[PDB]
Amino acid sequence: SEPFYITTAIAYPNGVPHIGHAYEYIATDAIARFKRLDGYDVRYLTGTDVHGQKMAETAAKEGIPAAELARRNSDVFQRLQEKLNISFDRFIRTSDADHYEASKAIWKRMADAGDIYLDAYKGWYSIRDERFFTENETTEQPDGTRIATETGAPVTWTEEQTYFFRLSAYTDRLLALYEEHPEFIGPDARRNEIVSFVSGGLKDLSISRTTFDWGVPVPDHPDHVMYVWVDALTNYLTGVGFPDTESESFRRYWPADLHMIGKDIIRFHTVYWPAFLMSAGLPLPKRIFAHGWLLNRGEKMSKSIGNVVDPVNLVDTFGLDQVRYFLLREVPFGQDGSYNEDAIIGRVNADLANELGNLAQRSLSMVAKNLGAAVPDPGEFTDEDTALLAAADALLERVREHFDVPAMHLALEAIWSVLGAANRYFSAQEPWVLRKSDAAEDQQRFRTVLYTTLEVVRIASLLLQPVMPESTAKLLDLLGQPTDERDFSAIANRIKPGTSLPAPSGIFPRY
Ligand SMILES: Nc1ncnc2c1ncn2[C@@H]1O[C@H](CO)[C@@H](O)[C@H]1O
Ligand code: MET
Ligand SMILES: O=P([O-])(O)O
Repeated sequence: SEPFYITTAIAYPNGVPHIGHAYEYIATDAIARFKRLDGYDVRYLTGTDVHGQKMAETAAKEGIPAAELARRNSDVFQRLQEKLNISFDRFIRTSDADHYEASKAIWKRMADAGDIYLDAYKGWYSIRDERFFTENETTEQPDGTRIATETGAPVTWTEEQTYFFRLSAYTDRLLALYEEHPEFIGPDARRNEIVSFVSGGLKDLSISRTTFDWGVPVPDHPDHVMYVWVDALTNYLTGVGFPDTESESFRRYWPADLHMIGKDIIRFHTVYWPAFLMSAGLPLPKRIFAHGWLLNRGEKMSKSIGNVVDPVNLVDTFGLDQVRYFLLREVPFGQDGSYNEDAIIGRVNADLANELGNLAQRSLSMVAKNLGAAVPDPGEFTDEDTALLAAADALLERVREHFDVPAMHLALEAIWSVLGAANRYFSAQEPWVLRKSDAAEDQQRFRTVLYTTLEVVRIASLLLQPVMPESTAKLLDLLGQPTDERDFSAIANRIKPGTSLPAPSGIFPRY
């Protein structure tokens, strides 16, 4: 059992969670679930990033303390992930006691390494982005305001005596990392952008603040709070037992195999983060993958369904596994994408209700009515039977490779390509004609076709468990699959003839 440590970015709980958050959580959950079913020892971390000016300002506007806003809104984020059936091992919050100790410890490591110094900082700060910008990185608007050119967010002039991390000292070491380990950043286009950014030279990074107290206090300097990002990035270490490096959780899980993030926070994870760990003397994560941005087309409010960007509303309207499948099928993972109401309906009704649902229902109903509610004993397999089964048998290896990218969309496309072949096979064989035939050869052929169909459905159902946990669980129940035989290793074992099957019913209803 090889360890596999996967994480998501921890969101600022400044407002309600939206479709973008849900997109990242489900995508990561699918990989974490896949690895569990593939025989890995998985730890899966997610949570919230509660400190910073952005959070403090939101709290002040609402008229409640920052700690109150942080706790209340984080509860909403956790409840969403529980509703999305996310199999996280820990929901971390940067307000956690062990995270305070971890943050103080990594700061100490970097200071002891000689990479932290006190100097005067002058520059522009984007509160919305929690990010520093130079004078040349800003644009003086015709109305007199100053914004950050890249993001469009308003910037505030800042003059503070802060602590600095020696990022300028790590430029070439970071460049060597990208060259020697190209897998460190994914997809490829994102790595090229990071290489280009670092090649322009790096300046030292301000890592403390003096003008507010909503954050982790700097050890021995209570007048300073840690830059929200240094604090935030350390959560990946806290979730495995840091600063207890001798603990068994830290020994087996660190370094992380995959950091799942969006492309708006790539530089924090691929430039600052590895530099922090180099300074601290800690091994680096194996891979950072930046997924694309998902956005709603048309109006936010729909006359029929309501809030289209609200993940809770989408789940209640279409069903959890319907939403989970749509997000991972509609957009090529890593790329930017868009969606509307009709795109979801079209995907629910065609792919799930008809392609998978109807194929499973038509086959299982013929078993329960015409074959005594038991898996039929097959006869001799024809060239058409074999060609379909071979295509279904080839999936596990294909899908495994897609999940390692990660590219869940291509894994789903490969499965549905086989499901398409299974539907064409079912239609060409005409089992509804064979069941009524008096001839003995046709009655045996009827048994083989149904066995061949049920085996393909079984393989597909086992493979789709990471994407649609509950719907596949029900579909495997109807196929008479034992509870302990549902890992990917069971795909090699053909469905047993004579196995008793429960009364079948539709699992993927039409919208
Ligand atoms: N609209 C969106 N589409 C895709 N990802 C998003 C969106 N909004 C936030 N995220 C992601 O959620 C994570 C936590 O805020 C970040 O990695 C960020 O990239
Ligand atoms: C350590 S990941 C931090 C992510 C950040 N809080 C965001 O919402 O963009
Ligand atoms: O671009 P990659 O990271 O999917 O190969």
